[PDB]
This record gives sequence, C-alpha cells and structure tokens, in this order.
Amino acid sequence: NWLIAYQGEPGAYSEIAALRFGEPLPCESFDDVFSAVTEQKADYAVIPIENSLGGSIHQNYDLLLRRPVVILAETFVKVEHCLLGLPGASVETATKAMSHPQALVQCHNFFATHPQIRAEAAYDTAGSAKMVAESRDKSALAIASKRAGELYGLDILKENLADEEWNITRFFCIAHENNPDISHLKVRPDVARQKTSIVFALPNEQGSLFRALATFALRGIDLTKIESRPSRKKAFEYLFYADFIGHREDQNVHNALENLREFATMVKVLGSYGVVNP
Amino acid sequence: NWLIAYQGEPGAYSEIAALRFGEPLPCESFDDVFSAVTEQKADYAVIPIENSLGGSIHQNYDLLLRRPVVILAETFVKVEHCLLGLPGASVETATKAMSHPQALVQCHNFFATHPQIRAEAAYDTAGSAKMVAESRDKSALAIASKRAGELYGLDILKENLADEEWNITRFFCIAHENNPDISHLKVRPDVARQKTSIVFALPNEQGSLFRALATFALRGIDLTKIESRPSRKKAFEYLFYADFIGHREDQNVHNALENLREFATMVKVLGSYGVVNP
Ligand SMILES: N[C@@H](Cc1ccccc1)C(=O)O
Ligand SMILES: N[C@@H](Cc1ccccc1)C(=O)O
Repeated sequence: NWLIAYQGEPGAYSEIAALRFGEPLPCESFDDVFSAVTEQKADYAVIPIENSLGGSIHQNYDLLLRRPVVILAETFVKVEHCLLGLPGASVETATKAMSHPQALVQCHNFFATHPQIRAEAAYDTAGSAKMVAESRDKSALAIASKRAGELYGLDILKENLADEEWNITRFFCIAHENNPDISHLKVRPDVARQKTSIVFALPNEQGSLFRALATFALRGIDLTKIESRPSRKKAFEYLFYADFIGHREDQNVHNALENLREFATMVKVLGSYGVVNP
Repeated sequence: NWLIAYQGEPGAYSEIAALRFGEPLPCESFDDVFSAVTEQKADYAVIPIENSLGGSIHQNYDLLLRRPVVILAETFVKVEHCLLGLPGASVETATKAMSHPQALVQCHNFFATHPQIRAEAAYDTAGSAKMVAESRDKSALAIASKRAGELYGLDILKENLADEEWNITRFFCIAHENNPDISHLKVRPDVARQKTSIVFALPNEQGSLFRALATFALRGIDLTKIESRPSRKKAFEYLFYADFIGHREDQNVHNALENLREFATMVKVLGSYGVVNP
C-alpha cells in the first residue's frame, strides 16, 4: 500500500503531511488512523504528535505505546492560515470567514480590525474551504490551508492571518512494527542526524529521573525531548517520553537502553528515524 | 466576593475553574485574561495549563513567563461532557448535536452509534447549550458541561458521552506579581504538600538537563513535572518546565534554585502554591 492514513479531509494540515510521504487515505479519527495500519488498509500513517502552541498529543502517545506500530520518519508542518475567497476576491465585500474555532481565535486580530466580517464556527478548516466553493457565494470567506485554497480553487486574500508564525505541528509517519518499510515512502528520511523515540515508566521515587537521564547523559548521548505525565492505573508511576540523537542499534545506545531496563518499569522504543522536509 | 478572570462564557470549564476562586469575569482572549490582571480590571485569573489528553498549553506558559504574574493555586477540572436538551427532548427524537468540534470528536463513538443525530460544529460548548435554549426546538441538542445545562435549564440526557473516561484540565489561579494576596480567594489552597513551578532555559550542551536535575535530585527534592521545548527566542536552547514539591524559600529548594541559576541561561519561579479541591 502507498496509502498514508490520516485524520481529516483534503487540504487539512494532516493531509499536507501525508503528502510528504504518499497517497493520503483520510480517516474519521486518530483511533481510526492507527487502525488503517493495524488491519492493513494502509501501510503508513502520519500522526500529529506535538504543536508548538498546544502540547504533546497524549492520545497519540497512548496509541503509539499500545499499537504494534513503529515510527519511520518525522515531519514538521508550519500551520499558516490563509484567508480564502472565491475568484473575484474581496475582503471589503465579505460578511464572514468560517473556520475551526481555534483558527478563529488564532486570527483574533484580523477579526477585531475587520468587524464587517464575523467569525463563523466550522467543523474544521478544510471543510470551511469546501463550503465557500459549493455555496457559490463570494460573500463568505474561509480561513484555511493554502492547499485547501489550491484545491477548492479559491484565491488567497491574506497570508499569515494569525499573528503567529511558529505555529508548527510535528507528525510521525508510522508503519506496523513487523515491517519498518522505508523503501515505499515518497522521499526517504534524512538520516544524517537520526533520532530515537522511547517511552518509559518509572516508579515515582525521589531521584528516579536523574537516574534515568544518567543513562544517556553519562554515555555522551544528546536529548532533544523529555516529558513526564502521570500513569493513571499503574499506582505511583510516571510515564516519560524522551527523544535523543542516536540509532537504536548503536552499541552506546543499546547500552543506555539496557541500563534503563534495570529500573524502568517498562521501556518501549517507538523507533529510530530521520526527517522529511518540506 | 472577588473577580476571577477566565476565558470563555458562563457554562465553560474555565468558568467552573474560575468559581473555585471567586466571581468569574469572562473574557474573549487569554490576552484579555492576563491584561485583565496586569492592569487591575480583575485581581486573579484562572489559566488552563494542561490537559491529560492534549498536553501542556505552550502558548499559556508563554504568557505566564512574559507576564508580571505569580501562581497562587492550582486546581484540576474533570472535563465531563453531557448531552443536553430542552425539557421533553429525546435522543430518539433529536436531529442535531451542537458542540465545539473537539468535544464532537471526543464523543465520536456516540455519533457513530447514533447516525440519526448529526454532529454540528459551534464556537464552544457552553454557547451550544445557549443556542439550544434560545432556538426552542427539542430536536437540537448540545454537548456541554453540566453547569452549561443548569444555567440554561436544559435537561441532561446522557452523562459521560466522551470516548475517554479520563479528561482533566489543570488550571492555575494567578494574580499580579506584587498583588499575590491569598486572603481574597474564596478558600485557601491546601498547602500541606505545597508545589513550586519554575521555568528555565539551558544552553543546549549534551548533559545539560542531567546537570540541572542534579540540582534537585542530589538535594532530596521530588519532581512532579518535567518537560522540554525549544527556545523560541535564543538560537541554540531549550525551555524546561519543572514542578517540584517544596517552597521557593525552603533551604533545600533555594540552594537547588541558586545552583541552577549558576549555569541556566534563565530561571523564573512562576510560584509556590497549594491546591484547590472542588
Ligand atoms: N540536549 C540537551 C538538552 C535537552 C534535554 C532534554 C530535552 C531537550 C533538550 C541534553 O541532552 O541534556
Ligand atoms: N518524582 C520522581 C519522578 C518524576 C520526575 C519528573 C517528573 C515526574 C516524576 C523524581 O523526582 O525524579
């Protein structure tokens, strides 16, 4: 399969990401995206893992943890809103821009300055595009992806509509752990400074984490991420997410990992992977 | 009784959180929320900081660091969705459910198992209970808090509509830096197991975090949160959120923090605070 499962519809930032890997299969949900891989509808999938403005997506992490799945690449999507109209395109004739409530909030400047234009709640940003194109009504605007504009044949009225640059979504392209297949991806991950992601669980002892970092830091190994959150039905544990620069088969790495399993209640390696660029 | 600025409208979870602290003052932006304290329109604010399902809210940590403000308390709000309807309304009779797209998608099974009832996007959850009451048709329902339904005289048709039983948002009650008055909260925070929140930035050398954690760990100090993200501002660095148990001016803690301040690029204590139980 060259299908890349994702959550959303065409023009969604999630699709943008699956495009960097292959042919997008859209899915109703996260839970659904992981299942397209499990039951072999799709070989791959791209899941949003963190966003610079929000957090880590702990839902997608519980799924990475539970699904017999493996990360094969990471990618980074710059969420840049476009204000988007029908051909014959004007801001001073419009009565509304539709979009996802969070896009609407993020474009709160545009709205306080443009009160002839009222924020309208839409299910998502891509469908907002979609509505404009079908409503055959040059009055209604959408706030969405350039790709949505592309696609629904709309014009960009306005780029960087929120006064946030650095709204970035990082996604992980994933496959079933019983075939980390790199060869069928659209573009092969840049492996020059390859990353490993793991989850581990510590019994919540004063010191535990210092102790688990020691494992990497006294081994010369650089981290790029670390996060705790509590474990809910294991009594007195936290879960930790940690990424670091290194390949899981590297002996130093392997030594770190074994070192951790000495006192970690569990370790999982979600994968060693490179990066795909726009 | 005293003014707790929060983002949203009556009904909202953020309002439930406001109310554990005083009289809620609803605001359109978090910017408005902080600027409300930072210029004495209100004495406190209730800020969402993380959710067990998404993660940390980076954008809020962002403003907590840039604002002359201090954590006075934390509480934890269980985000519990209800199907709300007018007196007489029915799940077998309903045609629409209105809510925030995220609450829609978090009750995805409900919608799958009830195809008669179409999911319909709205600006937020509480405004959805409002729309239901104002439109007066018994065929249109909302997904919103139990509070939003009471306010609006809507019946609760189903308790616990979401896919995931464990949805919890952690809020900070905040105040102005040099108006850090606990007396005029509505109940004093439980301060037995007092927590301190800090943020800091390190030059990104391998072992940095280990060396920083060494600071608390070799000192008997127990962490309850650790998370990294990359310095939006300095070229080569990371920010870390740390929470731990103790007070700023414990001998221990102070030592730890001073040692930290030795090599951290920056340290700000966001505050030392206990916990408001509903
Ligand atoms: N890479 C540095 C700093 C860092 C730690 C953890 C997460 C992100 C960055 C270290 O290895 O200690
Ligand atoms: N409380 C333990 C484990 C822990 C670390 C960091 C965050 C949460 C828990 C410690 O101080 O190391």
